[PDB]
Amino acid sequence: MFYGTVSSPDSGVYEMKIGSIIFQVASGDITKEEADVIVNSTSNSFNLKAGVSKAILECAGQNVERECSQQAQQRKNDYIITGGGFLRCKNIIHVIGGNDVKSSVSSVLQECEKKNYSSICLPAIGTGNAKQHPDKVAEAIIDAIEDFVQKGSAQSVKKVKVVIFLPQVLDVFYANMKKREG
Ligand SMILES: Cc1cc(Nc2ccc(O)cc2)n2ncnc2n1
Ligand SMILES: [Cl-]
Ligand SMILES: [Cl-]
Repeated sequence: MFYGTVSSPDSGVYEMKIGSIIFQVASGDITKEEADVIVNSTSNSFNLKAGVSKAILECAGQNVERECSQQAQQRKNDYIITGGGFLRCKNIIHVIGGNDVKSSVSSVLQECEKKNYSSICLPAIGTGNAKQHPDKVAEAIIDAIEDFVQKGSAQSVKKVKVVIFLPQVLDVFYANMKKREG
């Protein structure tokens, strides 16, 4: 009803259509990517500096770190939106790695529509310090995008890319795409 065909547009990159959205996966360093939004997978205090969160906060810079701690003390947040700092993006959305991954991705998609953004890049949310299982994380990410498409909510959002630290986790995402393809 929604899924296109899995193919490889460049070496190590795999893509398929989900409704109107191009969904892509690749292994690499997320801090070198360009997108309207980059997603950080962090702790409930928004000040973790381990694994992918270390790279994102170090590259983004101290003003973004400052933004995070200030919003954390203002209220209880399920996620926080900051500037991009020295990353190549318009905003960073910082989600909690231990939270429900489908819910976190659904929130990212809705916030990107609110800003009329077209591109998103995210890590394998929850597979770092939170130690959620890669198979469940892949299923949750793709389920969130399917639901967003099914509800007719995709308007500005055109491209969602997962850039993944470990090649072994990329294999799990590829297998999930092949399970779903038309
Ligand atoms: C050991 C390790 C390293 C690393 N990131 C990285 C650092 C330096 C490079 O040159 C390449 C990748 N990450 N990210 C998440 N967990 C990690 N664990
Ligand atoms: Cl995590
Ligand atoms: Cl990752």
